[PDB]
Amino acid sequence: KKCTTKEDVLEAVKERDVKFIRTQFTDTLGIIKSWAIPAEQLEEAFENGVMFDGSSIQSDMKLALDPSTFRILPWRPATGAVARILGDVYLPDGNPFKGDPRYVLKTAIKEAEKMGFSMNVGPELEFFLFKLDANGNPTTELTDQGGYFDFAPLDRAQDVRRDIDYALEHMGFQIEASHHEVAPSQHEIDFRFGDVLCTADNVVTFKYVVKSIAYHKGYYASFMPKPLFGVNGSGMHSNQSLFKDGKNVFYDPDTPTKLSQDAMYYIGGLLKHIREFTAVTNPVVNSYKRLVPGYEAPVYISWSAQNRSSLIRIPATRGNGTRIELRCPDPACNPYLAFALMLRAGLEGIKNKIDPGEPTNVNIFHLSDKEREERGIRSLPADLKEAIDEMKGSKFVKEALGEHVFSHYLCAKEMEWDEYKAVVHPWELSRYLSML
Amino acid sequence: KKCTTKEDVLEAVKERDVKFIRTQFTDTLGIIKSWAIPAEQLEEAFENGVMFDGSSIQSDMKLALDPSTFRILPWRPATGAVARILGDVYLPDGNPFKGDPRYVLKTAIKEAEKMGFSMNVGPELEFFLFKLDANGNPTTELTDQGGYFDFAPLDRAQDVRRDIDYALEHMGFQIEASHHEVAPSQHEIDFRFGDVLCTADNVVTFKYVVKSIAYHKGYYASFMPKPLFGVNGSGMHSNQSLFKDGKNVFYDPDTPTKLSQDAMYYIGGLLKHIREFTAVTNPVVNSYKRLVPGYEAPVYISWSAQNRSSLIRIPATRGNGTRIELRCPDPACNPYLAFALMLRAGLEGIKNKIDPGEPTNVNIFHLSDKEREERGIRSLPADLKEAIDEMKGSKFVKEALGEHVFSHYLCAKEMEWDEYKAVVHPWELSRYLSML
Amino acid sequence: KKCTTKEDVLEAVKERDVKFIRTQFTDTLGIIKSWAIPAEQLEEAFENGVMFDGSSIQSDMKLALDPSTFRILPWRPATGAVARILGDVYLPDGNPFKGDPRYVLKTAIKEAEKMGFSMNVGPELEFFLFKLDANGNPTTELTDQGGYFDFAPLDRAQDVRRDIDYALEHMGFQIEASHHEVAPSQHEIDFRFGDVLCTADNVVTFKYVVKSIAYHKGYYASFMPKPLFGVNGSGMHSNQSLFKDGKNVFYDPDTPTKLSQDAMYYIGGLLKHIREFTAVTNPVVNSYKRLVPGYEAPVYISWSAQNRSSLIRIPATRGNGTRIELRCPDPACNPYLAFALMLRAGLEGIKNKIDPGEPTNVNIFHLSDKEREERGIRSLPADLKEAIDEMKGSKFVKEALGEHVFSHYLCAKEMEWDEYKAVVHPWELSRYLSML
Repeated sequence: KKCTTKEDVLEAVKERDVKFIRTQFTDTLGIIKSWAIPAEQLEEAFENGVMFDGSSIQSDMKLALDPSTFRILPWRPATGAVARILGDVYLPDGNPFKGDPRYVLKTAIKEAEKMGFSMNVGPELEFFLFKLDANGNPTTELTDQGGYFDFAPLDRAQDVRRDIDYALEHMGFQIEASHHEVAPSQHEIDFRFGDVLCTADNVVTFKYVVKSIAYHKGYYASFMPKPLFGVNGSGMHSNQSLFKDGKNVFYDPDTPTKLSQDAMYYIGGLLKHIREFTAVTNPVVNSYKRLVPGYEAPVYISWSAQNRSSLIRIPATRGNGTRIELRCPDPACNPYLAFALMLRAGLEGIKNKIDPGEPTNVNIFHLSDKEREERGIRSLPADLKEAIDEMKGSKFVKEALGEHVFSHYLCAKEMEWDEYKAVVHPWELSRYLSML
Repeated sequence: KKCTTKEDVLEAVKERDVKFIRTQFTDTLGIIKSWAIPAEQLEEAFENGVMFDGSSIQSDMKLALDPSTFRILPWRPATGAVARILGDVYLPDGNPFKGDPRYVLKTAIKEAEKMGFSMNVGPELEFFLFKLDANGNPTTELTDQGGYFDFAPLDRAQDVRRDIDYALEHMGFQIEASHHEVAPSQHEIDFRFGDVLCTADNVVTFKYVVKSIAYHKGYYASFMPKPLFGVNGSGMHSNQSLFKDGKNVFYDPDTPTKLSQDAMYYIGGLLKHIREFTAVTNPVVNSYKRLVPGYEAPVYISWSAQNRSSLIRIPATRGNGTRIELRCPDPACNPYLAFALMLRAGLEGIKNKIDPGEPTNVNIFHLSDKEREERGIRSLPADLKEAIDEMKGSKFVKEALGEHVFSHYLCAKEMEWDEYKAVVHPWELSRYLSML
Repeated sequence: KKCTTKEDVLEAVKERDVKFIRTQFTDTLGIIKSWAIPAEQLEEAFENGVMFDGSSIQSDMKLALDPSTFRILPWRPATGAVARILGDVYLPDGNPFKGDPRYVLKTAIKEAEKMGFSMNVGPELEFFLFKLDANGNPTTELTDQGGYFDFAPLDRAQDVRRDIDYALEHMGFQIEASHHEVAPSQHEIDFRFGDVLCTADNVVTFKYVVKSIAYHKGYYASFMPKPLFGVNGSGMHSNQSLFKDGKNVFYDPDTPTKLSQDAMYYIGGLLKHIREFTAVTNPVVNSYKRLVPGYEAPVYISWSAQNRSSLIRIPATRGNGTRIELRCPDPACNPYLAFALMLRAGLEGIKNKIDPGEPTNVNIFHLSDKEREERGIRSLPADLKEAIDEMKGSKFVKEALGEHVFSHYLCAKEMEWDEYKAVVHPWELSRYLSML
């Protein structure tokens, strides 16, 4: 069932014999942070909250648990049941901490509600399933050579996949559909189209649930945006819709395309502002190894209805199911920041009535540079450094994320890029050692 | 029992505790495609259908499930039962998608009904049973050195074979007979007569059921037309019969051969048109390593009653069991397209009163080229490129398969052949490195 | 249940079928010492005590068991339950032995009680979790690459950590929180406040309980202050508070910082005297490998409220939760001696009204040597030899610990340092063999 009050949580813990409670939160960079609490401490934690270190996020912070987020993890140790819970971070003086990505998403939700809109997001997460070495360390050994939508694997990896699906279903995730992806040993899982906050929490839970199941079954699940060269990467498309007064606002039966003017303004705002938070949507270096021409990943800023290579795709579904799909993000991104920025950009586009321009129904990759210049088609940042440079001068991103998160994210990404740029890769040795 | 209405399917799911439903369909090239659906979503899927990407077949189409095709897979995971289901593909505007091979077969059946006939097909499927390496990858290691109809194997591979047979029987396949084949580790399974659509669906299910059982028992089942050199290949003979008014059309007690004129016209049409869709019946490059003189595989276009090596053979059975066996296809072919083209060619031959000519009762291989030229005995295409060239100019094949499937199949096969033709094989190194 | 009298202990042993009783005590250097006693001998031991060798501590002594310290160890051998017990050491003439660290702590507690104060300590213990080799010997291979507060590990090491936590809760430790630490494979566990004697006994039990669990699950738990170079070390921070008449002495609502003058004098005394027993707080050579600039370990004598890099930190909590945290000690230290010296230093500071000086709210590591000289920021011993030299001339430490313990500890540490200083390390060979 659904737990609402802390009394319900206590009753569930006593009834099902939950021995340990794990908090759950994410830092600025998207890493999942957690710590364990004994079951007896739960009542005191509900009464007064738990003190902890804010340096894990960014220095003493108080966490106030949220009973509505209580859920039981889908494994049963012989000791007892295990459950997780979320909450809000407060400063010692009582003010909420503005460095929490969840707080950023909540502020974005409040800004949206100020105009009466609410967002529902259904993401599509893709991941790989590799083998483990003799020492249990992760590797890149493939498990099958299947293709798109193939009925594979059929060995024990099939049992592992079925176990993952059943574990996800056991928590009430309400999975839409799961299938093989284009690359070998690549799988995709579609989430139910639902509220944005619950969706972000479900994604965060999903990542480590899948990783733990993969370990316990003897395999490895990876979320790298591009773990292998020559095959498709892993992306996280974000279907979204806005609802006012319980009705979808993107649907307009009186228009030839069955789309309202608000949807046009939303698309225009997203197209205008996507360059600035491309760094947020693609937070690691590998993400830009994924974003290269010649695959399903989009590298040009355009929107279309029938075309699939466009950055923003509008599915043929209409009515209450009308949605807009953004194909840039990858699973390595922080869901809270990405969703908050996407919502804020869409709202700014709607408010300012930004025209999205004509759609691109042709294959952009087949066009020439002169054609792209004539049509005025821009491209996403080529590497992480360019994305950081674009983000630095963006006042909109700074306003949306706040000073603290903006500065910390920029510093961390800058240090990571500086560390990366000075390495000598074996490819350079292979190409240059004998030639020079 | 047999499920006919969605209420029966729901009742069976609730009764036997089925947790996952897997759709089933095949692309143009014959690869089996599928995706999973949670049991709770089944009612909504029945009510409205499921959206999915049509790029797997050939871009968004809706699948409408068919309750009559519901069946439970013959393995019991500890989590719960697993079942599969089939359906029809519809475009968003509501029109059926013409690129589905199942739709092609349905159109062929509709044409046969227009002329008042129905076809029953019982195929003979042959496959190999190899060993897996230490890493679980497929190999070509033999399991026994038995011969034709031998009582082999007798080790644990015998238990694996018996398990395969029992699993097939548990699904209601109603197998006729199963025996060892001529080549070592080669086995054959025969099907009963039934409706052609049901037979194609059964074959499609058969392939992955056998492969899954082979993995789970530690072996590998291969359907390559010719996996080893110097031994017989694997073929899929197709016994067929036309039924009108509940009685066999082919049987005619008044003729000396006990065959009706309609059977003669059917054979004539098949002989006339087989060369054009030989590419469809033999889709991969390896299929033509099997169509070489010196084995049971036929390479000359002829029909006979007593000769066992002819392309078209008439078994001595008469009455309702009267049938025509075509010995060209191999298990790698797409059953839907092959059966549709075969039925259409036979129907055209019946319509046009095509005379099949005199049967060949001698050994064609033992004859000379001058004798074959004198008798006008044509031969099947020697390589995939020749088959593609023959198929490209065939108006009848394009008319039967439709423009979309025709073009996509030709493009895929052309790309595959172009990739293959530029490879340097180790045989060339072994033969020419020292000599030149 | 809380056991008070020996009759309760005997009844519990009979009821729960405890077959073996293990004594528990520590030597001067902090090693845990124990020996086994059959269950039938327990009544005679309670009546008359147990004779044993005092050379293990420092030669015939008598141990008088304390029934209030009876606990049952958290594992269940098939033979029967196992329990541990503590007691006081007496000379044959009946006088208590002054060489027992527990007696030193008891004398410190009595000295505090002379002024009506009582102390509560909650320590934060950090440890590593390595893999065992093929022969079951401790090694230093990491189990995960997690970071601060990361939700790691997710393989069987997760089960090992959960088992450790469950055993600790089962014994009645009342753990506050347990989480991953900054360094890979490093974990931290926090205790609740309690009387200092019980806390020290709990820590001593905790060490070997965790080690035994780690062995029995196939891993190794290490308490080395710095097992790896380039990563954070393991420390044991000590949160302490003084209570008078059931109220917290430190908390003063009237002062702007909400700290009483007594707390200021306590901090002043600690800052004055920390240099002289730094050797006791850091007993081994490796501890001074941990104490290097550039990590969380403090190397300068200072106190701060907001800066968290100081030697003494004041958490933002107030009221009865007011506490003072000292960050120099490491898990290798002897808890009894460390706590006794902390209490003695604090009480001496309170008696003499020592002013703690102005707090340091800036980053000390970023200042220059001239700056720190102007500020008068003194430093901790760089190596064990310097710490021994400082401790030798300390009258306060000698009078606090007694002549016997002082002399024995100095001799042991001097011998260890003399043995260490004459070794030739492989780093010297790597740097100097080729160069010279």
